[PDB]
Amino acid sequence: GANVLVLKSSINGETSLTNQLINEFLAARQAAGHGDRLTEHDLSAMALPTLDRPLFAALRGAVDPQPAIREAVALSDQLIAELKASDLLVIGAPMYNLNVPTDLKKWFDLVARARETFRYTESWPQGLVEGVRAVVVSSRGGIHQGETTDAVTPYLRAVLGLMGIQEVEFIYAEGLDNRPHGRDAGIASARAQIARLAVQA
Amino acid sequence: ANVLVLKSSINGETSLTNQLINEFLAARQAAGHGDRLTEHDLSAMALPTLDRPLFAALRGAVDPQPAIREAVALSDQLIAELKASDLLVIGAPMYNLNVPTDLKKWFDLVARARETFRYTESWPQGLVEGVRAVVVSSRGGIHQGETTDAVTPYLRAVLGLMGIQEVEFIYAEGLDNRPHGRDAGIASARAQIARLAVQ
Ligand SMILES: Cc1cc2nc3c(=O)[nH]c(=O)nc-3n(C[C@H](O)[C@H](O)[C@H](O)COP(=O)(O)O)c2cc1C
Ligand SMILES: Cc1cc2nc3c(=O)[nH]c(=O)nc-3n(C[C@H](O)[C@H](O)[C@H](O)COP(=O)(O)O)c2cc1C
Ligand SMILES: CSc1cccc(Nc2c3cccc-3[nH]c3ccccc23)c1
Ligand SMILES: CSc1cccc(Nc2c3cccc-3[nH]c3ccccc23)c1
Repeated sequence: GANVLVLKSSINGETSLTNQLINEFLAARQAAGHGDRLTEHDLSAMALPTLDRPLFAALRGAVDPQPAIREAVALSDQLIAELKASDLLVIGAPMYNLNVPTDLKKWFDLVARARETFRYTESWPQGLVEGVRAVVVSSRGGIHQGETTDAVTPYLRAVLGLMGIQEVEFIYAEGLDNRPHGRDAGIASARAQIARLAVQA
Repeated sequence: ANVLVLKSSINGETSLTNQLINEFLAARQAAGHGDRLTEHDLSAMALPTLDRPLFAALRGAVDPQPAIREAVALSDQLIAELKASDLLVIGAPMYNLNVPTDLKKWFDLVARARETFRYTESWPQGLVEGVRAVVVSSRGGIHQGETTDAVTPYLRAVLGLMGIQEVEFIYAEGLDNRPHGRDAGIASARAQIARLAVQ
């Protein structure tokens, strides 16, 4: 089977379209014969710490006695270990205010750590996450795919690429603010992309 | 001018974007602009993360319940400050190919339907007028004009949403290449600051 790490960042809980389409993508993989081993985080419910001065110092190797900082460092180590153990990373990244949801960005700020998931100080750029590919589910109220207003796509390609995750496929559901038919059209397009992506290992 | 200054670095007194912001504002005073400053260190303000109950209150779908009232009043305050300004100066160093979390948390409190933008039948319409922006963005690597710069299009798009179409950037890049890269990027930013402050 595959070790699949699933990140849900929507604030709309069990009514989330990105969480629905993630669940459909995982069901489609099961139907295509992948017996996945899921590690799932609802980042919206996890109250991840924000990166601040003391946490940044501690993640780079400073010894910080402070107990909140010691367990934010342990949380960073756990999240990085899950990432490196996975074969497939599935990310819910609906567009909120031209960016990803804050809880997804807080996950990246805990896993994107020099000497843990990348190196920036060597003669050439080096990712340290190997054998991991990503599928991003990104719904939007408006239409943005291939437009200058889509910073989400290049942001996720660049931060995943920093860590060595070069293979990133997107499931887009756009124009969802045009209800009901724009939303139906966008979900139909997403479901056709799910069908095409579900067979690959 | 009424200048709204947002600092988002986590590097405290060693922050390069906070230093370059201070140098930009001082260059304006040297050029004879008598600016009135409103300054927020967003890293010290513990802004709330946008979650379902806050979003419901900010969109006006529900009255704010007691524990959220403060966050709604903060949103209204930050938006009033923005609409009262002529010039918005933003510290946005690149952290993990994005802006710092505290800057994003500011945008999630001010980018608000019926307050800074309005739904139309096609594209959303900005409600903030008379505001131009200057963004100070330092980077360890070199990203300007490259597909790895998502910070620049993100900021142009969320500022553009609210009606802020005039956005100038001050870049200090290649700072992880020391000693020459850091000195070279800061000298480039200072030359950009001097060109901008005289306007
Ligand atoms: C806080 C917030 C901000 C949003 N900002 C944008 C935006 O900048 N552009 C856009 O096209 N849609 C925007 N939308 C619409 C969402 O992208 C769209 O509804 C999406 O399908 C929501 O996904 P979810 O149900 O998984 O949360 C926003 C929605 C929310 C809740
Ligand atoms: C948490 C963190 C993450 C960073 N990520 C990046 C990165 O993605 N790309 C880059 O070129 N530099 C990166 N850097 C380097 C900063 O962009 C650079 O040091 C900048 O000048 C810091 O600005 P400041 O001192 O105002 O906080 C990062 C630095 C920090 C502290
Ligand atoms: C989230 S903890 C952490 C620990 C160590 C490093 C980083 N990020 C950095 C970069 C990522 C791309 C280029 C970078 N250049 C840097 C220069 C100075 C300080 C940090 C970084 C983050
Ligand atoms: C941070 S409070 C807030 C209140 C109201 C609206 C928003 N943002 C939205 C957009 C901004 C660009 C296009 C958008 N489409 C949306 C569709 C549904 C719900 C919200 C939005 C945010």
